[PDB]
Amino acid sequence: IEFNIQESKILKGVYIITPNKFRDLRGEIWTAFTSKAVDKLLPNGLKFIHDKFIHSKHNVIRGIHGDVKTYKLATCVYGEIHQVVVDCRKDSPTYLKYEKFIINQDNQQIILVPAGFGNAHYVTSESAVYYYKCAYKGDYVDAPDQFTYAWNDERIGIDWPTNSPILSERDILATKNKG
Amino acid sequence: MAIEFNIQESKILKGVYIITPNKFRDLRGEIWTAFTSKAVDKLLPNGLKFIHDKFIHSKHNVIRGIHGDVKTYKLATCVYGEIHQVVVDCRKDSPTYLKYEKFIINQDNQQIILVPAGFGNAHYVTSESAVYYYKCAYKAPDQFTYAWNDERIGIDWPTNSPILSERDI
Repeated sequence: IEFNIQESKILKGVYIITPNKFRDLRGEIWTAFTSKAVDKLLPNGLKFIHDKFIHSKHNVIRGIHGDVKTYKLATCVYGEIHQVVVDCRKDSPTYLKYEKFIINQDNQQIILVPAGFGNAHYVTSESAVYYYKCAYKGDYVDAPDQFTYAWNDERIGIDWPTNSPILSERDILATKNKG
Repeated sequence: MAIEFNIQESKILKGVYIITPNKFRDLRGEIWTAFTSKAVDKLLPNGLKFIHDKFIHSKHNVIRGIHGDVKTYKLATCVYGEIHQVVVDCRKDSPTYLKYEKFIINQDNQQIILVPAGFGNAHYVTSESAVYYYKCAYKAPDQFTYAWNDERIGIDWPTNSPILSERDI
């Protein structure tokens, strides 16, 4: 069990973690997280405590969501996504800058998204399974200072692979009408 | 979104838990929480916690298992596709030694199985492919490995001809 752990080339506090994978013609086995290797990247005394899955169809966007206290660890365990992190810390020299990562079975990057960042992803495959872990102090009251930004917010200007994503459930009616 | 778990102890194998999350589904897909430390680490003994997350992506007709040891607790489910998941009591002193329980796990039956120390773990892929997710807790090869079709256990698998090695595929 090995991880390559690198800090982002552009957004301070973001980490890019790559596991070793064991592959043969039957499939592949890999470790996405150990406490020993990855909880150490959090603020003192904090640990990841939740594991969540989002399965979405082709062309769906999720995000942009964040707050000032939740750390996330995100990857794609089936299919392909474009994963986006946005620095939403007002004092930061990279405020409203973003980084995008194309994540799939041959590019198994796992992104540590710090508190104060927005999180989003877009599905390029037929469907994708998004996996993310969460860490935060305070288990009883929902986060203050939560924010949601539009996928195509003009201040951020994210380069997504389409101009016509599915956002709302109402948007999917136009798509894939069976003949 | 509410995060809830139905947590049922097995009536067949003492120590096994069958955990079902709430799930939110719509035309775009599904969202659900597989684990929280607060709700699920509490099921382990003496403050032990899950500390590792692993994924196994396997093609149709592949079988994995039967593997276990006397120290490791596991929490297992299928997050893409469909599996038959099997747990076997491999504690020699147990009144249910070599008994098993099987679960068909898919998006409509999102059971999550807590496999205690001393149990064997196995699964079989019925779909085109499947992504298996499991967490591990503990304070080398697996201490024990049994054949998928071990006659003492007698598991009713949905095929007589699974893929067992790379040669077979």
